[PDB]
Amino acid sequence: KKMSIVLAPFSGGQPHSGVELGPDYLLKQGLQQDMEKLGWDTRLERVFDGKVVEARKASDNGDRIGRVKRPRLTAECTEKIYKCVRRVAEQGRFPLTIGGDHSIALGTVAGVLSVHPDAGVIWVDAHADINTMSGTVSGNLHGCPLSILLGLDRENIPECFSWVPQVLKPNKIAYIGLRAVDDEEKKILHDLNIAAFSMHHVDRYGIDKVVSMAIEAVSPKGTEPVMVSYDVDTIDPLYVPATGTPVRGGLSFREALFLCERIAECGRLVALDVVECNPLLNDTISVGCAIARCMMGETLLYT
Amino acid sequence: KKMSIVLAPFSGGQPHSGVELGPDYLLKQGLQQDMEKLGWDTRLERVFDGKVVEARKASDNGDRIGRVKRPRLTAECTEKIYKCVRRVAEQGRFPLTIGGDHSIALGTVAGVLSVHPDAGVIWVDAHADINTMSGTVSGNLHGCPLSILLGLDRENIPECFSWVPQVLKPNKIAYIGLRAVDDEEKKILHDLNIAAFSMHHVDRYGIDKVVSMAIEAVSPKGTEPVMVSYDVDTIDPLYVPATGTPVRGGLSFREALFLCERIAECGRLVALDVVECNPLLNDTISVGCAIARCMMGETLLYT
Amino acid sequence: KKMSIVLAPFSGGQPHSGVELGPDYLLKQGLQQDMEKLGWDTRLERVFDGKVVEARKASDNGDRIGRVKRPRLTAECTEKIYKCVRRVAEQGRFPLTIGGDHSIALGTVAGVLSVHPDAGVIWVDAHADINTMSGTVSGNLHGCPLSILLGLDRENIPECFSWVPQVLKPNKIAYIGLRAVDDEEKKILHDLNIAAFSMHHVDRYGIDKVVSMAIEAVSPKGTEPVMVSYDVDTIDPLYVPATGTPVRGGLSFREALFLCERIAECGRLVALDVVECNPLLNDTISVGCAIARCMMGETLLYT
Ligand SMILES: N[C@@](CCCC[B-](O)(O)O)(C(=O)O)C1CCN(Cc2ccc(Cl)c(Cl)c2)CC1
Ligand SMILES: N[C@@](CCCC[B-](O)(O)O)(C(=O)O)C1CCN(Cc2ccc(Cl)c(Cl)c2)CC1
Ligand SMILES: N[C@@](CCCC[B-](O)(O)O)(C(=O)O)C1CCN(Cc2ccc(Cl)c(Cl)c2)CC1
Ligand SMILES: [Mn+2]
Ligand SMILES: [Mn+2]
Ligand SMILES: [Mn+2]
Ligand SMILES: [Mn+2]
Ligand SMILES: [Mn+2]
Ligand SMILES: [Mn+2]
Repeated sequence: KKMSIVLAPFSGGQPHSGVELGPDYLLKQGLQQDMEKLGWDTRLERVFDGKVVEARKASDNGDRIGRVKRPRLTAECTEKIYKCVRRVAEQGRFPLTIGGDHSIALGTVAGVLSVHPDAGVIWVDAHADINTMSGTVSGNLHGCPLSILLGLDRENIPECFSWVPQVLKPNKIAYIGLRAVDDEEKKILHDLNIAAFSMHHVDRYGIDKVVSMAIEAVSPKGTEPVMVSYDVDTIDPLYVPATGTPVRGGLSFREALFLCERIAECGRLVALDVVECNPLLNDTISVGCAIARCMMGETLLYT
Repeated sequence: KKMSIVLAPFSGGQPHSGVELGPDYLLKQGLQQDMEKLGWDTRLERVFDGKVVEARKASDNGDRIGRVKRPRLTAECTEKIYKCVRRVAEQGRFPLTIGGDHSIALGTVAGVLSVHPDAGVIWVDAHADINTMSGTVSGNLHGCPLSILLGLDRENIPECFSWVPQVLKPNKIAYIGLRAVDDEEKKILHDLNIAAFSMHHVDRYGIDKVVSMAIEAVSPKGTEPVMVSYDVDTIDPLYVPATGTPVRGGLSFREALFLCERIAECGRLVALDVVECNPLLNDTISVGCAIARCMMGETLLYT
Repeated sequence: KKMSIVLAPFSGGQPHSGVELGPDYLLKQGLQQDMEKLGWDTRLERVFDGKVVEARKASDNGDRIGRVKRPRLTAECTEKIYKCVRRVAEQGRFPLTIGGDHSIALGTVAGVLSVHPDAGVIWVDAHADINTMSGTVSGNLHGCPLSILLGLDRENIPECFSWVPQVLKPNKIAYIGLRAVDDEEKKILHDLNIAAFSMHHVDRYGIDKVVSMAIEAVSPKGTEPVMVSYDVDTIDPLYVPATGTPVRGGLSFREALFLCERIAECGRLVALDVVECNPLLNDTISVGCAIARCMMGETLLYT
């Protein structure tokens, strides 16, 4: 029962600074102490210095390819995260990665699935994060990691991302909480038959049924390891106001944590990302910590 | 696939001014552009000038019969709306009427059912809007349109409302979202066996079951056209603060739009009212637009 | 159909003053008038003077046994409440007790079950209120009444509580709404197999199923009288901000009142506490009144 808390203070996936402060804020909130109380032997893993990285992010406007912003810096930092997370998983430790914007998932998902090839990925997000290189409008790479992970628009992915192993398949990723999906993304999810449970489905079936369906969708044998990549903007701005891309109307605070409890309950969680905490906009950070505690086993009654 | 956006800037059904600004605010928010994007060939229909009408509303205190306020002005303006909506439906266009207080529904429901006799009416509201002429306490006619439409308290309805066709029957109207029903209204709903799904039923069965039951209640053959008259005060003041008669605790923003999606889904929507937007109290107007988009086919994933 | 509104202005169960103002605030809000409208012949019962009691509470810091605060004052005041509530029930009247912090339930539960031995108790609360004398950390007795009622940690309950009849058994108490349960309390609920429906269960099954399961848990014959002790902090601080121990994320305003309607519906409610209203922190007091009205029969539609 060992855990590595992977610190990924990266902001180059989106315009706003402050999200790179995520990891330190979560840790100051007592994240590591929380995990130890739940019985986890923890250690911290520093992938890079957030301030040095932020310096290059803020300065280097020339880091563009087409509409895509910072593909070089992002490719470098996410390869670092990949190597770290992969080693953690090979060591037999649980990789709990704290972001940082969601572009870091390019490294975390690649890292985990390289060790666990049949791992399912549950993407908890208001967004699909699957815009292609030529398809993206904002050019913000935190809205693109799944397209790169899936190898979509192959001929337009820059050489600096050549390091990304092709280990994720469309039938191994399930969305929960979608409500701001771009037109291009809509077509992609449809064409690729990706399991997508939007807010419509949560409203229609309830969060318990949705989580069950999401788990089943990425675990046919019912035995597969499961990874969750958790964007805090899935949770309605009423609870998560300090996040870069707030969307209504999202998960309640209750649904957001219940989701974690159902996942913890299934006992097959192998890795977790908690991303897009931007402290410069207590609630957002305490929600991040709460997600961690519930995911890693904290319950309301005796266990 | 043609639509007429019927502008009904009327405020004479209730004391507060500002609700007559509804139509222009929704249009400035981009309502017409939204409908065109969804594939609708649209055009605007101006029934009357809201400023001229508001002038007579604010001045003419003598327009009273008993406790009922502005029965003459209301009867005149709603007859205009009736003739417009009826012609739109006869032209084979979808009447999307923007209010304006809910007294305009006297014209919209009469207009639609005169063309579609077997159309069901789903009344989304915190209130029953079915107080009679002699029964009303406030005397505000936006809380009375269904009594007139149903022909209740026949001997006490003023001659100026003689134009109203008797086309609505009690078994063709279903409420969703009730939580502030007057004692007299309670008795009426009971005595007439009107399908009424209060917040209790939403809490008990969930919004999906409630919407299903409401649709079934007004469509026995499962083939009948369906009209929705949507009062924005059904939605909890937390989401719709700028409305004349706010009531707790109502539909969530999510339930309010999910309702629209289920209706759009059934494919039998023939007309829609969006009423009681009072901008003088972004959320309320954007909610009004959102209701329209979801009702007319906008989905979270690919369609 | 007779009711006694038992006024229990007690604050000695917790540090904060103001909760003793509960009863008067609820009454000024029109609590008694509300009950009369619902058909109840009401009368007020003053157990003690809240100002005189508050005077001794604020002054007497020496009233401690170990970590437990004010065991003497609490034992005295709750014995008074016990004798009052017991007499009310023997008179054949409905005891509706307004607090006051939740330590008053030591008197109300004892009073009711002494007259109705097979009565079930539904404890609506964010907390378990079952910390023992030696187990409590805060030493606040409003978090301890159920341990005393159940006779737990027998050898450490002060002599001043010797008056408490042992009438409550573990299989006759059901929780609804738990989300802040101490580690010691968790073990107790588990060891004693007490029916506990946390926010997890509300999230998982919905409030209707939870209330049904709670009623069944304390009423095997399906005939037993039912008592509800309602802590207003069960309701999310968004609706109940003026309460001493606010916890997220709790019941919605809708769930909180729906709960009351289901209970009223079963027709076996024999007594009700409404506690922990602390006006010095309109919403909180109006919620208290609303709980009362819904519990005692108020419905959204005709009845
Ligand atoms: N996809 C985005 C954001 C990417 C989010 C990255 B994440 O915060 O890590 O999930 C990107 O920058 O690529 C934008 C693109 C433009 N849309 C516009 C929009 C607004 C409202 C609605 Cl309902 C819809 Cl369907 C679309 C918002 C997300
Ligand atoms: N019916 C009303 C409002 C009519 C609303 C028109 B609508 O905004 O278009 O739906 C009218 O003016 O005729 C009043 C009458 C007095 N009641 C008092 C009341 C307050 C709280 C509760 Cl829980 C209940 Cl049951 C009743 C409010 C609505
Ligand atoms: N049990 C309490 C409060 C008793 C409430 C009395 B009531 O307001 O009448 O229900 C007492 O003073 O005895 C405290 C003890 C310390 N816990 C700490 C805590 C905080 C958050 C969580 Cl999630 C958990 Cl599990 C525990 C809070 C309640
Ligand atoms: Mn994301
Ligand atoms: Mn997102
Ligand atoms: Mn209305
Ligand atoms: Mn209304
Ligand atoms: Mn309590
Ligand atoms: Mn409590």
